[PDB]
Amino acid sequence: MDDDHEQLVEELEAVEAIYPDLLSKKQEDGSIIVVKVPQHEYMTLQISFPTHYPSEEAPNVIEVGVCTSLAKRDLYDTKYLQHLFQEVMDSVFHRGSVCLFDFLTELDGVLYVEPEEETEPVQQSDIPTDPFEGWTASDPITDRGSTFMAFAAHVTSEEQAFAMLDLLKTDSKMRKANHVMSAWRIKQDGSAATYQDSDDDGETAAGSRMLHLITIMDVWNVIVVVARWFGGAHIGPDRFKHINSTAREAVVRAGFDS
Repeated sequence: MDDDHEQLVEELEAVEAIYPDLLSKKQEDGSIIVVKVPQHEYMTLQISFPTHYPSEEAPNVIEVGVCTSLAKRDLYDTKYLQHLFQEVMDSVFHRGSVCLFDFLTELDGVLYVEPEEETEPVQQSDIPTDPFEGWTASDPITDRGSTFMAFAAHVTSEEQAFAMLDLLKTDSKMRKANHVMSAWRIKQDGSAATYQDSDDDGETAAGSRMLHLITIMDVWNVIVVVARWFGGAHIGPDRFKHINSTAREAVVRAGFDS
């Protein structure tokens, strides 16, 4: 009777994070959902969320459905699976867990079907999503097959910019791209001690262009590095647009739009 929705809506976004396509919500936010066996089966679980949701008690297993042939249709029925489903909820009925995480455990054993006993996730990605020291980078964008990306960093006098950019350019992870371009700029807020130098390592046409680019963009005292990578066809629909919004915040934040 306090933040029951927040935790509820959070488990939704959490199960989403773990398994998107696998879960299907009948209702907009929580209330009623249909999850399908994590093995990507065909037996879908119809579950509702009563006024006494996880916090109060637990969700409500309303029904189960399954796409089956005449091979194992005699072994289990929908109402039958519903019975064991319920006895499993009994587990996720008095735990600090909401349901989804703990109940899959029992289902994992009772439903059987065990392929292997190991885990292999996907952690291979060129596109940077992790933070950097001194550096604030978060703008990877997508193009046909290619990937675009930029790293911004607020800086002080020339030593700072020189070192952090030196290092970054000679860094083997940034070294992995097709062509990288960089631009640094230092302008005294209200003084004359300014240090500026050009670049052209990757593509030379981008060197002076990027320089005047940061000039016309109304921005100083901050550095930016752009890199081009090759990936899949479009890498992912959620890659460019969604990160664009996030990236937009970073670039602006690091002092690109003050």
